[PDB]
Amino acid sequence: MRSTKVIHIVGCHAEGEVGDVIVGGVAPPPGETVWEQSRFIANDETLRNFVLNKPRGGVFRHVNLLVPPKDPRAQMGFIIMEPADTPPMSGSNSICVSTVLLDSGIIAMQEPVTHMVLEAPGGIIEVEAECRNGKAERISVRNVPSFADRLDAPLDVTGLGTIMVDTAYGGDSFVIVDAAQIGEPGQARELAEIGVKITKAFRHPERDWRHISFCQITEPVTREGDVLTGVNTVPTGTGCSARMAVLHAKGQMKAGERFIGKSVTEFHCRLDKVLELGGKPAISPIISGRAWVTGTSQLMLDPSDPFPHGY
Amino acid sequence: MRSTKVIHIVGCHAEGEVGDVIVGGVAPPPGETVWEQSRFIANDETLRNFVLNKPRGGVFRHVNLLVPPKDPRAQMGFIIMEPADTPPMSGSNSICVSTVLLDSGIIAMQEPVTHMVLEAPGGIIEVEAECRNGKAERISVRNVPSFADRLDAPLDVTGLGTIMVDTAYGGDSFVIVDAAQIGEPGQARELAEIGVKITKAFRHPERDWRHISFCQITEPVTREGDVLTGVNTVPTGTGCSARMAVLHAKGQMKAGERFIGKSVTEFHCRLDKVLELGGKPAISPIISGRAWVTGTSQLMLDPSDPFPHGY
Repeated sequence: MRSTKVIHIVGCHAEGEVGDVIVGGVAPPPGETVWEQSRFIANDETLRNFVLNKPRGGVFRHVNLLVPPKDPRAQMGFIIMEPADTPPMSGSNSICVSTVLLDSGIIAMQEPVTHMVLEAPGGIIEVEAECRNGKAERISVRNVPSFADRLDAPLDVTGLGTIMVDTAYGGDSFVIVDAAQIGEPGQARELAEIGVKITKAFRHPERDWRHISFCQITEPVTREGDVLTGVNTVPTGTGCSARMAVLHAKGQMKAGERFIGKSVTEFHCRLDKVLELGGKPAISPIISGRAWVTGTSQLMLDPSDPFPHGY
Repeated sequence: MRSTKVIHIVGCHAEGEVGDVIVGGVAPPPGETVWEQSRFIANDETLRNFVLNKPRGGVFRHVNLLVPPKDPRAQMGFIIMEPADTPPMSGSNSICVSTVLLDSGIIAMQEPVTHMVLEAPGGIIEVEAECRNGKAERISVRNVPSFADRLDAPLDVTGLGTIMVDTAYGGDSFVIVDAAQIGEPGQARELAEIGVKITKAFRHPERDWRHISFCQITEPVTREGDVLTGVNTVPTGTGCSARMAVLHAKGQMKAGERFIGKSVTEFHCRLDKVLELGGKPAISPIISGRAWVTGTSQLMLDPSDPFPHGY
């Protein structure tokens, strides 16, 4: 057998969502900052198609790439590569990357707790690992500053009638819409989404992010004390960080309140504090979850293989 | 099974000398420069013992670690880890690292030739790969500036009698001595070295290096035109650049002349140019050799294993 390249990946999933990590074989992308590097990865597409697409990885698969830190205070940097795009920050993946680091030995595992400082495309992230018996049990990450752009704003949907929605950002751009004003959601999702880029034009005060990536159809959230449980659906991960930003923009969640995202295993998260971002209110999310490694692999490519990018 | 860490290595030998390369699992050592990083690797010892020592790697094994470049003009940096020490530059290994990069796909392979700029502990190195049919056939590296410290200097050897020797540096510190003034060698080797560290006390005008690493016993060299063929024993690659430096400090070799080192697969060399360094003359070695990849591996370490550093 012959290959034109070899990447070594350590498989890892967090509460179900796959978040494979590339530990070697791939040179750090060009760019002076991590942000730009992720961009390159998104434009080039060569790397994401090789690992994401088949016959190497079925649909709905994630794979994160470790890159040399570009920020003084950061032990390691990485880029999230979702089957759809390369977001500036992902919850489910910032969890896998945190886990692989510890379970693979790249970072020194301190018990019963170990503190890391990773650097995603969107910005630096604090991480608190709960390691026990040589294994990161639970990972708690301080996501980047999240916020809600528009709130209760009309939306001319060519679908049917007019409904009000809210746009937020908790690692990625979302457009939250109560399934009430909706009455297959996949179809109506693609619709409500595109419409938002048109009528509402999103903007991030610290990154060249200029669009609404997805739409999540939510349902009324219940309260059990300080723990709000919501059965929202586009997956989860950065989904909640965004919703909490809105939930906090409507007085439905105060600082110090823990939000529990639906069980895609229930993704935990808490509103650590409130911060002012780009002349606007923002929350400091605390996503937390459990990730297990699934193995290791070395992907290759035969030069005569008709699917160099994969079908 | 359980492990406390995982390093992914791609096996590679150059003309026989093993030069395995670590592509992932290992975080870049602490230090503002590559030089200092290699040092750390040498002091810490934790990494070199894990990979070099058994039961993971028999004696006489080399393993190079790829590290994020610290020099603007360098696609990749690495540290050489020899079973004895961590030299500032190694020929046989600068060849394997060059090869792995291309054959593993870390670097874009251009045919029929591809130019890289690697960064070893001692300094930047130009590399010219002869790639054909998706495989680096031959690797030509422009070693760091080599030179000869002392020439024909007395040496009080407690062994027997007094002999004259010469000290040089071509990636590492050596003390060349004609087997004529010797009349086994391995035993009287480390013996003549200590003497050099005493009577001749080495110094490199750019690196912390200040001692004689090894000793090579040589005999007269033959000539067949412009190609000098000679026998040497001490580590033949980095030994050449040291030799030529002396052969050049004695008139026994001129710029543009090729030097073929004994086949310990004869390691080729050429004295590209003559430059100045630290106030004294020096040569610009051009090592050449062929390398292949032996495969890939992921080393591990059970916590209950009584040999964490290997015996």
